[PDB]
Amino acid sequence: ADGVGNASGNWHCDSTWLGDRVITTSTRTWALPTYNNHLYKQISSASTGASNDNHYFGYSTPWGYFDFNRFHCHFSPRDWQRLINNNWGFRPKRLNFKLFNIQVKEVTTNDGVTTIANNLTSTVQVFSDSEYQLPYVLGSAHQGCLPPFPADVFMIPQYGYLTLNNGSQAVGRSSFYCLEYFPSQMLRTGNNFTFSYTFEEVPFHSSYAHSQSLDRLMNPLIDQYLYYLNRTQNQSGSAQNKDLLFSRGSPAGMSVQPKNWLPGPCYRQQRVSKTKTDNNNSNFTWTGASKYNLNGRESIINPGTAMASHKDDEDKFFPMSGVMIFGKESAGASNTALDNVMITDEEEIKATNPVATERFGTVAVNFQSSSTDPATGDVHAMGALPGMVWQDRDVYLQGPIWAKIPHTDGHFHPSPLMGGFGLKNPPPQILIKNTPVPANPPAEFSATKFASFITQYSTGQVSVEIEWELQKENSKRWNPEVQYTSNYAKSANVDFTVDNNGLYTEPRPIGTRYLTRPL
Amino acid sequence: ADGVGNASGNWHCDSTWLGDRVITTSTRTWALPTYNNHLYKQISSASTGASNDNHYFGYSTPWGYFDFNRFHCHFSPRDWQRLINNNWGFRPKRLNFKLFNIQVKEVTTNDGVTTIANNLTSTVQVFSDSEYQLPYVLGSAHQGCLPPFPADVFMIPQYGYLTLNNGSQAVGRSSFYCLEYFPSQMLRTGNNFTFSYTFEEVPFHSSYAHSQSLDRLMNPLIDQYLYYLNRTQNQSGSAQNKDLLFSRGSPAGMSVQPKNWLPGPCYRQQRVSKTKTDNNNSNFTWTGASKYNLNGRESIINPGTAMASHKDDEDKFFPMSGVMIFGKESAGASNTALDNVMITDEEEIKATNPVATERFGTVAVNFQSSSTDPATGDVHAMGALPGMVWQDRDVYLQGPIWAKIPHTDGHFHPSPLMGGFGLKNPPPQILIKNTPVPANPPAEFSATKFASFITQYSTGQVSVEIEWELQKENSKRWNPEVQYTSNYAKSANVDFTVDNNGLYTEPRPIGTRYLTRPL
Amino acid sequence: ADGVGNASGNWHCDSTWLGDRVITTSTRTWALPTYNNHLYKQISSASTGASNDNHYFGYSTPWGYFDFNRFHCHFSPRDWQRLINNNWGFRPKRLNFKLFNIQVKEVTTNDGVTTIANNLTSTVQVFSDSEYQLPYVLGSAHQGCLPPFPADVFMIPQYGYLTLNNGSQAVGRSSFYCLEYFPSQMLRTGNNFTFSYTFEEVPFHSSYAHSQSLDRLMNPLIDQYLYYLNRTQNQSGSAQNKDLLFSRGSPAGMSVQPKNWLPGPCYRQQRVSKTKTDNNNSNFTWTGASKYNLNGRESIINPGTAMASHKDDEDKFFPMSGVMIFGKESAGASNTALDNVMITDEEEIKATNPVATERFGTVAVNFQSSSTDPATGDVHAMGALPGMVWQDRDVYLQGPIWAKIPHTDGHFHPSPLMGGFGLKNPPPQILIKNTPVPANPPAEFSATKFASFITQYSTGQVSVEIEWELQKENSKRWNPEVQYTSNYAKSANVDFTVDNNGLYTEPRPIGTRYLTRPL
Repeated sequence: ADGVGNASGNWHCDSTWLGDRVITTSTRTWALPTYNNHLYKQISSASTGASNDNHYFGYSTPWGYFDFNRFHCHFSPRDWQRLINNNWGFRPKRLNFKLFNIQVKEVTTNDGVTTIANNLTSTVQVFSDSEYQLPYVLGSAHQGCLPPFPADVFMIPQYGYLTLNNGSQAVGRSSFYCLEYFPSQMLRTGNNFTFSYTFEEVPFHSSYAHSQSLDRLMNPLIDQYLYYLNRTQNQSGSAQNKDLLFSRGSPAGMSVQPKNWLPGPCYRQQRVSKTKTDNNNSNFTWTGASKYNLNGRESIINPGTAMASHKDDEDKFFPMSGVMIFGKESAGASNTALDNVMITDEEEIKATNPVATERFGTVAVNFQSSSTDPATGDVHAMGALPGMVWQDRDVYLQGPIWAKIPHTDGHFHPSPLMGGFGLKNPPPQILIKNTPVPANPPAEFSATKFASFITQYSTGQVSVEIEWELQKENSKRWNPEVQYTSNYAKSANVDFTVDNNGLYTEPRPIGTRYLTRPL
Repeated sequence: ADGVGNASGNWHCDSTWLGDRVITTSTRTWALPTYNNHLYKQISSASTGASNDNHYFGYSTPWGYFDFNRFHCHFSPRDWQRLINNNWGFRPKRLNFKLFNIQVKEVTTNDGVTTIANNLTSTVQVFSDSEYQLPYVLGSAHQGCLPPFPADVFMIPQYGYLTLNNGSQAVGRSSFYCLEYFPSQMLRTGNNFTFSYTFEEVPFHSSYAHSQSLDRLMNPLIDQYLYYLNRTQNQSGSAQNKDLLFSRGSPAGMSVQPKNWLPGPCYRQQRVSKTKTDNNNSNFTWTGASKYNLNGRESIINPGTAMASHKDDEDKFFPMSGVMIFGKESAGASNTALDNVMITDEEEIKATNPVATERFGTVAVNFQSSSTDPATGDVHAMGALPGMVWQDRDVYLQGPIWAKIPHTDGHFHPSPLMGGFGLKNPPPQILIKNTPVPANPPAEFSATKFASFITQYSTGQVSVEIEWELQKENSKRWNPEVQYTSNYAKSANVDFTVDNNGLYTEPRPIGTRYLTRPL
Repeated sequence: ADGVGNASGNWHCDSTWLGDRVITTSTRTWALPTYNNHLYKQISSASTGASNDNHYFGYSTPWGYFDFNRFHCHFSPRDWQRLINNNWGFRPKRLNFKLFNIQVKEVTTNDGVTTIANNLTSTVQVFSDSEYQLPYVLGSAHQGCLPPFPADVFMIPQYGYLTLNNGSQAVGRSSFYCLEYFPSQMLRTGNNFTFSYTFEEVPFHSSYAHSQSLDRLMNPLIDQYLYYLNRTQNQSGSAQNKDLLFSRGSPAGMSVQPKNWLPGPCYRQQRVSKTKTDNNNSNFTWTGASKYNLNGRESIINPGTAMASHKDDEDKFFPMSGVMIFGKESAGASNTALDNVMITDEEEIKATNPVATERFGTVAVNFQSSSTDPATGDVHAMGALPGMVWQDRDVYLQGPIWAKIPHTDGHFHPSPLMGGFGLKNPPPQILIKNTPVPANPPAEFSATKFASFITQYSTGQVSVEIEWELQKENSKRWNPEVQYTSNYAKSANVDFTVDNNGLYTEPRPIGTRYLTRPL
């Protein structure tokens, strides 16, 4: 508790590298409006003309929420470079969150003159949902996270959620949540808020590419002792006669050579070229999409199973729904051109992972015999097989960090498909609201609910501190690695900087996979 | 004591279920106007054209008061479900009350421009009447309680009271009370108010229905050893001759079988159908009403004696003044249609209790003989008889909790007829007022009372914490119980939720009686 | 635990009088059949042609139960004489119950030859319902109690119960109980069963009559200082003129003399003569009955409110449903003659209690004036008034001892109307069943329930020990009391004895009220 004239916190944006730990700290200044005029609202797809696939039922809330779940909320571009060039992995360890220097301001409008003044006795309400009792809205990759650039002031997003829906209607099993029915701390201008959080144990994200591929793991100099069936008919000179001929795995035959392992799972997606003229002329984004069917309602699979974006020298192709796509600062919200988006490239994992736009392989579909020819078929979707190995999708400086693992009877490899760390108990949602301040009530009692309030909003600073654990690179590789680097040549701007108007931009996605490891 | 910039309390709305206890906590935000321009006023029915039955004399007060006496002030609908499905009873134990985050605001009007500003040095006055020295206005089911929905802001009702009246005049025995003549705490914006209260020992409210009825308590398989007079004339074949014939109680005769107990008291009320066309065409609500006569002044008995609302398969009928009726949010104040009200149904107690619209029974009114026929008459009102047992009226989620037992020489079963817990020493009245702030006085002294004040009002948060004791269900019943449930089918809205405009509604009354017990 | 050849208990029938305590002990030999072929059965009034007043729904059970609730189960006639001649009151204190010397016997029938043999390995199951979790069937005055005469062997009655019914159907709130879903002790022929019970604190039953009446409590020698209005018109000689004349209460005026107390409650019943020729010629037992209305279903009130059976020298009259009637051993079950029943006489309580067949009194029904004559009306049913005093119904040697007070929100004077001690926690029901013994199963498995059993039954001894507390007679009365006595004259039989065929009979009811007390 502080008075009116004492600051309740200090600005801390820093990055500290010690041993196998790096600690990031970021401070931003925020602004919180009143949402929904202090009301909870039933929201629905009703009377929107929505397709069956787009129906929803839910509620909008008066509350806002803090979202720091993206990597540029924490690492600067230089810091991200230090991470990805020097480290085979990393994971989050613990978390510290602070709200301070609260200012609540009332807004008065007379004629066209808006006047803003301090309201020193008003409060804001803050609580974290530590027991995960609310619908968890983080991890859907929503905008409204802390800005990448520390000098930018950001608006706090409005909290809302969805429940079970049949069309645009609800079901008796649908849940409604009042956030005023949790406890929350109330803060005047001298108060501050804090809590800490510990990440559970998670695997290090793999920041590296394999320097080998699954099918190349053999000694190139040595034969095997295993035999395979090489030929079902002998050549002779006269005519082809049925025969059974066997060869042992040799270096000339690496493709037919027996192996211990299989590539990872595959769900095939449509291939689309970054050159317009190569693609079919039609709108196939929905009709040609890889989709799943849930309760008679289709949803595009995206980004889907972790798969290589393209094979060698096909770099102009990308999976239609299968890659993370970031917008530039010049991108519009809908139907923006290719030059305004940044399409990530998952190419590093083609060592262990199927290419996203190709079949997993071929299977025998029949019994051959002297009468009937052997037939095969393509496998476009392949589930887990014993012996499969795969890499998870890479993360990105502007991509998400964690997702909440759904609470369910069963999981298979619960790594979030957009990338990052799947968490049973993720960092909790932090909810904030301006406390309603009634206007002058009438002189005689009325039992009707107050609709009349003093217009106000709030602003302050927020700090997030995350400790990260590093996995060091042990390699015996003789030759130099690939590194992320900035271009040394001259240019009009510097990457990851403001322009002459003050607009901070991010030139490109930066993944984590540069250093190499044997497979 | 806190400064201007420090919050004096935190938001707490919660429900905690531990063992046989549940603790409810609710926080609301309130607004307090100035009432009566800081004046006490004699109020009366004079010059209102009131009927003799409606005359009154009393006083209106500058003070407001807090009323939390309803069950939805405390239990959420889900919490109410947990209570009524799992428990045979419950009672209040202790109470905690807090006022905090006080803001006093002054209102200035120039032309049509209303300006609101903080007045940091103004106070509000608060006291609880712990010794019950004021007329106790709680327990009359007045509106102005804490809203059911925690996000709603409510206006504080004005305190007033009545005293003895002869017509519209007073009597020398009538009392006037100045509330400034109690001690009270004065609160600036940094101050807060609290007190705690302990409920006295009261019976658990019975939340259950009997799985037996009084007249069915016998073994259906076995005869009695008691005889009753079965016939006063023998059949023979020729003609009816006077005779005295006796039978012992058997299973075929359960209605004539001797018993130990009587149904509870009865005061009959007029039956009215929920279908208009069944009712008589006339306005009988006053002329056909069950009424009591007090000092030459009639008052409708309502809801009156606890009685079953209807008998089997008569559900369309209800006692005219004999049921609790709640309004929907669409109900007007006067002469609203049936679809805007919710009529409770007391049907569960027909096991031990007379039906409200029927006679208690029949009595012999004469001496029979060979000359004179035996005559009976109907008993429409029956007072307490030794051997009577009865159930009290049920409570409801939106109904009242307690009433103050009048302080009198005698009582009979002092359970409040609207339902809930009769208390000798109820939760005290909590009175609040904005302290008058004179405007600029004249430059020369005048002994005349100030009529000129700075217009202001106040707002803050209020917390109520009640600990409830639970009585667990011990049943050996084999088959499943009736439970309160929400409908599983789809619908446009969810019960007990806000709509798309933010309006919270309660779809229906919810009583407590679901689980069963043997009689 | 005993073997086959050792007795598990001894015969104890005794009565011990020590100080203010008397301890009764009674042993009987019992026989338990298999009921319902080991089945639970839904039972109903359906397809019985029952009147609406007689409908029921319930279950019959395979179990039997022990019922000792009658006074001759405990006191011999001589012991009952000692009690009622020497004591102003008495109440039960504690209880001891034992089952022992169990013999289970299997019955085999070939042709017309029934053969009975010991089955040494069969069991019986016994449990007491201590938590009152079953419908309590004791206290309905059912036959099947221990016989009055210790040498008589009695059959154990079948347990059954009723639940809520709408007509002959059930309601979702109706309860079904499986008695195999309680724990129970299993007893082979060497095992025995016991438990003890403590009565709660209850008032002494009043065994005495008042030697005064309420209206005679004054000093016959002395005037009062209170005045009453004696005459509203003066006599003069010429004509009757309006006047107000007042007299003070004197001994000549005992009827008009102010008093402190009122007689007890009254619910009037029809008067019927023990001489046929006096009664009306019609069957009025149902149509002229005092009845209560419960859930649209009529039940005769019987015996009803405790009231004097007749006034002075009207002994030939009795209340139609208002007295306890016992059958002689020669009585049939239905429509037996007056000479086969024994009608009790409640005459002793006419000191404080209204006569059952007469009005409670008269009330003013109007406002008199010079124009309109004063009018009165008869009060045939009167509930509790402040200042009423009354006596409870007397008990009888062959009448019931206790009843279970229904578990309800409210009671008024919860004394059982058939007489005896109302108990919140009565002596528990003791349930007994022969354990099913399958016959030879088929040689191939079937999942169908066994319908085929070895026919058997059981027999043993039961002991009940009750300690009674006595209230001694303190009287200063000079002259001899009325006493219960046997007739000294010669006769063909002795009262309360067996006849030459071995049949034990009880000549008459014996109440408790002989000694006197001032009022």
